[PDB]
Amino acid sequence: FQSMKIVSAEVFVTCPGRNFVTLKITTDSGLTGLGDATLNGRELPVASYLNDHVCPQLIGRDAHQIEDIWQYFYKGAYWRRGPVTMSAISAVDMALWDIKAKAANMPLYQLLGGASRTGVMVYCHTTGHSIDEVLDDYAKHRDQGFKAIRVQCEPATKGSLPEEQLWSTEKYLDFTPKLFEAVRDKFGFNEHLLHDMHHRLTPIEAARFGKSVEDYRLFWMEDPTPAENQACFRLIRQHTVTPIAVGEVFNSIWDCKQLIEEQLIDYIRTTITHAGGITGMRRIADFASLYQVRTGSHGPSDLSPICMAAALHFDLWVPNFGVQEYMGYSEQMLEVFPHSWTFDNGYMHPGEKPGLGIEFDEKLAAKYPYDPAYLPVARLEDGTLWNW
Amino acid sequence: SMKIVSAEVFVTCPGRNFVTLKITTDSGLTGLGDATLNGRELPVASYLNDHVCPQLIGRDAHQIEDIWQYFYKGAYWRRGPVTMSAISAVDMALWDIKAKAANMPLYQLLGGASRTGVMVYCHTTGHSIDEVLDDYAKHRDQGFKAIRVQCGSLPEEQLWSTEKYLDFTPKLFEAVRDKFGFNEHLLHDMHHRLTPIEAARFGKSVEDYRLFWMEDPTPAENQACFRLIRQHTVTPIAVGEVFNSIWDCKQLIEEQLIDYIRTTITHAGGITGMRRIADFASLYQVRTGSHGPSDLSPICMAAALHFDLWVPNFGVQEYMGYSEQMLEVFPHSWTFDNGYMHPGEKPGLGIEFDEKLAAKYPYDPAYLPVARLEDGTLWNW
Amino acid sequence: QSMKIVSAEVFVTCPGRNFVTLKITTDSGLTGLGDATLNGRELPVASYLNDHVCPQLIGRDAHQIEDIWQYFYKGAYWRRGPVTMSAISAVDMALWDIKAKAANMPLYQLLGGASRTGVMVYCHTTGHSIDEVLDDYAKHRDQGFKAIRVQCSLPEEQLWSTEKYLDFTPKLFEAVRDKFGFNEHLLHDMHHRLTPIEAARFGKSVEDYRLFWMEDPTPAENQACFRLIRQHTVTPIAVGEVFNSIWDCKQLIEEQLIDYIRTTITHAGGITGMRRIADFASLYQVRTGSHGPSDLSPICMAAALHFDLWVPNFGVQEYMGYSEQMLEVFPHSWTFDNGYMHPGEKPGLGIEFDEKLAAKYPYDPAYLPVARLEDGTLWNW
Amino acid sequence: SMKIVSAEVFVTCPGRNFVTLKITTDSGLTGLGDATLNGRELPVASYLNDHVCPQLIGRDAHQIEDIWQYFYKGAYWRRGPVTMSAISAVDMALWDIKAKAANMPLYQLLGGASRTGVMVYCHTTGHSIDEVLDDYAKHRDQGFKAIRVQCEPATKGSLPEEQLWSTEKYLDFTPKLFEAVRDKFGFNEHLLHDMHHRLTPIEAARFGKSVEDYRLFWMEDPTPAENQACFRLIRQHTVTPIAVGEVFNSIWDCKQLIEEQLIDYIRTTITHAGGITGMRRIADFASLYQVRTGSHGPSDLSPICMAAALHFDLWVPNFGVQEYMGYSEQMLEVFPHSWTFDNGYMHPGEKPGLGIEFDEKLAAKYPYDPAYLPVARLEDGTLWNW
Amino acid sequence: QSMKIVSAEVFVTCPGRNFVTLKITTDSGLTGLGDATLNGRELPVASYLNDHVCPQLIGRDAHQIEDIWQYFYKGAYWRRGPVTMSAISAVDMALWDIKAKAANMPLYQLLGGASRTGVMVYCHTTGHSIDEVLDDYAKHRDQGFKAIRVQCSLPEEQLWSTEKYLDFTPKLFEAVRDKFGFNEHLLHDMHHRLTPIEAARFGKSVEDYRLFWMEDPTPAENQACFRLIRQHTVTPIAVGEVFNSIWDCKQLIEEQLIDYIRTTITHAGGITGMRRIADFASLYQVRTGSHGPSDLSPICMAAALHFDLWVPNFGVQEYMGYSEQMLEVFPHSWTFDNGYMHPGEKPGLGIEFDEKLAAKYPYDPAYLPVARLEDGTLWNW
Ligand SMILES: [Cl-]
Ligand SMILES: [Cl-]
Ligand SMILES: [Cl-]
Ligand SMILES: [Mg+2]
Ligand SMILES: [Mg+2]
Ligand SMILES: [Mg+2]
Ligand SMILES: [Mg+2]
Ligand SMILES: [Mg+2]
Repeated sequence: FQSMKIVSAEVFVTCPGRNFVTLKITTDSGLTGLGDATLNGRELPVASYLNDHVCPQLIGRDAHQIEDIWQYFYKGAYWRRGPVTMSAISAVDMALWDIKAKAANMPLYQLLGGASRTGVMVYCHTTGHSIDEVLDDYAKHRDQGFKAIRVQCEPATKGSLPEEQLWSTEKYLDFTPKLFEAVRDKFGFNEHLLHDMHHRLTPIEAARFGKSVEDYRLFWMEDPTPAENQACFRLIRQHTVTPIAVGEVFNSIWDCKQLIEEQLIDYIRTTITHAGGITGMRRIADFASLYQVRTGSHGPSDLSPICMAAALHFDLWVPNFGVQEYMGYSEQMLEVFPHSWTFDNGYMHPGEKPGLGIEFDEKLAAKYPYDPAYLPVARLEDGTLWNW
Repeated sequence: SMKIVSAEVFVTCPGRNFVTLKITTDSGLTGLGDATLNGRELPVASYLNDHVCPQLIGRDAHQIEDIWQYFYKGAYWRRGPVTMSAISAVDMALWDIKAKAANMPLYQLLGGASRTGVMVYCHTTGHSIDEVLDDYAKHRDQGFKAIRVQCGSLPEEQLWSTEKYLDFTPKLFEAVRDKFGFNEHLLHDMHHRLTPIEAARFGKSVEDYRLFWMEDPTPAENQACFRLIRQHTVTPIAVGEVFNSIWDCKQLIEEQLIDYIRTTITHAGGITGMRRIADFASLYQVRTGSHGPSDLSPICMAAALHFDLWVPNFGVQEYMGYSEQMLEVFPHSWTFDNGYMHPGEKPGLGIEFDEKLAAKYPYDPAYLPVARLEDGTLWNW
Repeated sequence: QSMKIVSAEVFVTCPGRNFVTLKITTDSGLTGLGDATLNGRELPVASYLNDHVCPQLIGRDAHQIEDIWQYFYKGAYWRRGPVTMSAISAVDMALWDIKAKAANMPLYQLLGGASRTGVMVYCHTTGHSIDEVLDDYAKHRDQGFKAIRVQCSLPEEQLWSTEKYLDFTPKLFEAVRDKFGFNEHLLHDMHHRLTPIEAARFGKSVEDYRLFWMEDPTPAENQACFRLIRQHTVTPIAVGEVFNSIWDCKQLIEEQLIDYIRTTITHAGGITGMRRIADFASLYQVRTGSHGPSDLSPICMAAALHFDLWVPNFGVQEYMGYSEQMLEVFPHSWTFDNGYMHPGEKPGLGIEFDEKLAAKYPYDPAYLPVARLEDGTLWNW
Repeated sequence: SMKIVSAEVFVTCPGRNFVTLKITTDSGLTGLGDATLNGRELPVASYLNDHVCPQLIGRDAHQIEDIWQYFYKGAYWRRGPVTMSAISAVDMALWDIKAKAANMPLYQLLGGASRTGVMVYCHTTGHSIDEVLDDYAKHRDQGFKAIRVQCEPATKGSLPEEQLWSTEKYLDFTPKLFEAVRDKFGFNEHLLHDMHHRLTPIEAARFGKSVEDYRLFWMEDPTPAENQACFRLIRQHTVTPIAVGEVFNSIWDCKQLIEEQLIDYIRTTITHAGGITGMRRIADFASLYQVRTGSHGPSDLSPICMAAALHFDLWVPNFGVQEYMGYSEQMLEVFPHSWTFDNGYMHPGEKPGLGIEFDEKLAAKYPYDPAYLPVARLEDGTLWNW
Repeated sequence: QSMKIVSAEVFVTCPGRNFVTLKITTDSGLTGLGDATLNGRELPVASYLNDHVCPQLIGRDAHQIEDIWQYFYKGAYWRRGPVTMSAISAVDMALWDIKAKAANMPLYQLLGGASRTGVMVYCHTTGHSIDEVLDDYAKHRDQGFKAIRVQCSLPEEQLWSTEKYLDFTPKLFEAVRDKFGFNEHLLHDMHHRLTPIEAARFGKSVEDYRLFWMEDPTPAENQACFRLIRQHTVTPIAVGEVFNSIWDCKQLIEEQLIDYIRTTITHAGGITGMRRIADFASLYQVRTGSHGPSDLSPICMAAALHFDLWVPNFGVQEYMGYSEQMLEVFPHSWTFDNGYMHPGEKPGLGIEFDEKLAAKYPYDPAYLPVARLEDGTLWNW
């Protein structure tokens, strides 16, 4: 309210179905803020970054100074950005905005400039090992009122060893376009059809693929090629009108500045938890808007419901909103995070609970100890370690 | 939630012309915004009164973003000085309301303080070197850490000569540094008078005196015109007081042709727009240098100080200042001490408007001067 | 030899919709008219003229068109924008009216004389179904139109959906070309609704039907946004009704991203500004296709037809048409024969303004619609 | 095919914190790797201990490249300081092992010696011109051919020290310093200077112009480089050479700086920028543009990194210089070394592998002790770059 | 610890065609071989080694591979080129042979170890008609080949016609994909015959058949000549068999104009040079596809397979094959199983050179063909 100094900043590691890492900031006034810090397959280094280094440095600080605190840790780290660093910084930022919206006694989205929309369009996944199988999952999710659907013919598998998947580009190219003809043939052009390419193709391959699918008018093709070299998207963009989305693996505006300003992409999928929190995400979204690039935040189960809360708040205000991904959470996971958001015929809403409108049931959570789970790696026929 | 019950515009001339917007919610909350456009005040009065204000009535005062977008895109004819002065008034006033509603000084809503105080600069007047040196001492004595050094119904017409300016103006700075050393930041306004290669020369000619910035070197409708300056001098460059949009300066920033962006709350889209401008500028290590003359109302000054306190890439804040007469009309809460200002801690912007004191000053026309060269050529003032 | 301006007055009338007219009178009794209409923001321009520009016009030599344009363009300090430029254009238009009268010539003669024998215009087509559009198309063809554009209180809010537009609209053109063949020019307005890669797709999807142009594909404040469209389709692009300046379109043109520039006399700086725009466009083989809706007054249409008859790189002229009522307030002298118009041979613009009929209809507030997406996102209308 | 049986992480603080990785093959071959990330050590210990090390067990230690790729790409979340510090530890450790297997000092495996020694530079300091001049004198006497002039930064404690910064004062004073140094000692030694990320580009442009007469070997870290285009303004206004990259973890951090020829020295390191595998690719790329290596070498990189760097330095064609801030003897006891120093030049030695040891028993006498780099703030409290 | 070179000898033999081999021997008796073969210009390389490089190798520490490479690369003063680089590559190859032996490892181990389990190779197809090609294709498939390349005294002169090639060749691929489906990788060599817009057309004309690559579309001395191809087709491009340096392909790669770089150990600077080429290529997602004809000696193929097994960005390896006769002179240790090869686990390159069998076949002059167009214009073969 007046000057809320931080009395404690605590890290919680729990596995209610999968691993989540959580930060809790408490002020002297007793206000609490929650932040997700989950980094899938590499959760603990982030727990450490916070527990051992950042949290002790939060104590005594005026929680009102979100920006100074962000700068302090972003630059003060000396070694800048990266996934572990930014997961930490984001967790803090998220928690501080929670607190601030509470101090203000409003739902966060009000603080960002209010609602730009009445609801947040979300999209879901279809899983099947044949055309017929997918066609059904689609039918199913349609009926549940989803207006956007991701077609593909828990990723982080328990077991301290990453599972190794064989991959062939040639086959994927020849078949996948068939997958979409089918979905359009059967269901018409009524829902938004999304597709994730999982970083598997070289640029000229991703170019051919995009062309190969223009007839089916995808809402987007995602993560066409590894994007560490942002110029690699140029070849795709000059050869196809299939929209491009990328960015779930990005942790900073520096990862995507060139992709945006060269207009190489249509949707930016950076997330509150990995790309610098509310503070970072606002800057990314606003930058994107200059180039008519829209938001399409990554939303799998490996970002905690805390992140989902913050994302929905962000999504209701942000002018250049595109879509919000909504893989699900098991009931088991949701129980650990009492929420207050709503889902209604394809659209979500963060609700009107002050702050993020989210909770963390520590006692429940403290009953699921951390349990090692890792994302798969991909190799080619010949063993070449590839992009998963 | 709060519906807008009334949106009223006030024109007053407490020593100079000011146009003010007052928004009132069904809950009692009021928000103030500046709409002052020097020399073209009344077209903004009309833009609000006759057009925007009526369409504000009944709306949720919480939907700042939707409202900005509604009037920015909804106008169909986009941006411009009159349009953006109107949109910014509204925006400034809704953030006053939002932060009152949240019971916080605005800067708290922007992300909190990044600094303890806001460095400001003032103007030193003179008709000779010795006069300027005097006003300079006078201002350093008042605690200023930054000092800017310069030697009716019808606009005054002023005669301009570039060649004389080029030949003389550098001796002025030499004088100032000779007497006062290099302790204060030395700023200078070029008032759009030079072509790019002239500005290049000027910049080079003042490199020894390490200026904080040279401002408004050449008109910037063609943003590429700053390329020649930038490739020839390491004298820092500031620009933007006349801009009303990110679109006015995106190329200047992204090509790194400027060091300070001088856009303001009242003319460049309010808190909402200025945030986006400043954040974009930061990617390129461009800092804020907001324009702050007497022809932007204390209401703008209130918001600017709130903004300046949070904004990470803050550079400096201009403070021309106000007469006591002007201020009386705008009861204010900001503080000043030893060359630094602070917005204060009052909820909202921390500013008020004396509607009946204002009522005593009807609008009195005044116009910026135009410049002409020797041969009469209409030039840049 | 010297035509001092004795008066410059602003009239606002609503003979079926709103119009703002400027009247300049010299000491010799010569009068010139200028349109100042800005749809849905009419009164701020009224003010810009009435309160600020007009009194500064008094005493001036109406012969100095260029000096006046520059005086108000730069003298304003806050440069360009829709309200500013509507005012400056009103003046410029009326000053050329006066100059052509003083020369005892129709204005096109002052511009360099006729480059064509008549000005090809185009019209719109009403229809809520492929079937109803095909009817209006047939009708307009019978009226001799050689070029046809196909489309299927408080601001009305309209629900927009890009995906539907993408899927349906190509069928409308297949229809029209199936029934009517490739005899007329098929124009189409996209109304700023698509993102750039969306517009790229659209343009590609309509290549078979060989459109005269697709217009306003995407908001163009970021002029580079047109690059993605232009590299993906050979469907010609037209833009610019919402522009007030060469600065709004210089990149679009110099990067050869557009085929037609649609800026108008009333909004883009008058005859003086339009000339510079057209000439610049021509270097890059961009042709004119000026915006001509009902919300630009018959004074503009007269100004436009003179401009159109002369300008070498002429492409086409829009003609939404006027109601018998509106036309009344503006006695006119142009002609229309078999798809082609002509300004006539009367001195000046060849246009009148019936002030007493005008004073019969008072200003009546009317505002353009806004667009929203399904989720309520404020969009481009 | 010598499989990995253990991959152990140690955290010791013999004067300051180090993190060390030890890999052991089934044949008993061991490899050491540095993983120290100053002020953020423990997330790297965890990245290894908790995630990477268990996934190394049973793999063939010969497959340096598959392993590099496996963790680089396999992480899904690519690069960054913690990630690359972990990956680098394992890489230089695998190269240690490979050179041992080859029964050769590592430089031989990289392509052999390109020079007879490795020119290093030391730090000079003082709070007055006169004092710096003194320290300079000393270092020339010790035989340093290159000297860094300015006028243990990570301070033990809970909270980062906060330092007041003024750019204006720095611009006006600092050239006088170099003048004095040149006036007194002539132009016989290479004169270096670190700018510590403090300046904006146009400011750095001016500074660089302002010191041209003193012909600096380089001016380092002029302005934050997250936006690499920020170096264009500097490079077009001054002929003072530019070094940067101690804070980089990847080729992606510097590829634009190098290919637009905005820098003369790349300062990436074995521990932070991807190990031997990563640094080779970085050095080779830079050579195309006539950019040379200027490896960062403070005390906060372990003597294991120094051993690897000297091996790398002896081979790499485009070698520029090697920083050698130095190690207290307490530090060195824990890492029994075999490199040599002789008149401003160093040499990795001829011991197989890296030629470096880690005395686990001694390391165990010194437990992790929190210490953090300072932050900078301006007069008004603005959080700046330190 | 120190391996002085005691001897470095050059052998020229024609066991079915010409080969030039270099043998380096150390004071410890370790020997390393290197290929120096340059097809049709074999003897100038023999000389470069024999007369100039080899005596300068004597007395030197064979451990200093990098210093030696640099000494001859820059020391030559006249830098790179086919003859120069064949010589430098011969040396480099043989020096790494020696180093891996001294390390008692197969060389791939020195490079960073295996990145794959085997090296995918591809083969050619003989046929004077669509029908005969389809047969050889079937054959090679049965041999387990996973990737197949389809083609239909004094230098022999060959008549070339681009227009015919353009019209026919797409049918060859339709055939192959009609009969055999999309199971194998279809490669194709264009042999430098087309201009860039011709190659653009060709690539487009074959998109349906999804080639693994089209190779050598146009002479590439002007690397920008590849831009027109790359903007017009998504058919992957391979190039580089004729390159001797990174300088020959740096632009092709950095502008992302190619998908495979085909430089070889023997011609492009040895292991040392190829490593730098591959690593550079990888930044841009360019993969290796090294040229492997009979005119590169089994020493090269052994060098290549080691390189291929390690290099992360491996794409494919050509294997024209060797005659039982040639293979004789070069006892080898690599394997080939089911479309994939492997260098083996022998220390060094794993290759021998039967000197006494070699001295049985003397040099026999053989020269590549030249191409001429109809009118006799000397063209690219
Ligand atoms: Cl990281
Ligand atoms: Cl305006
Ligand atoms: Cl040669
Ligand atoms: Mg994905
Ligand atoms: Mg100024
Ligand atoms: Mg239109
Ligand atoms: Mg440094
Ligand atoms: Mg070939």
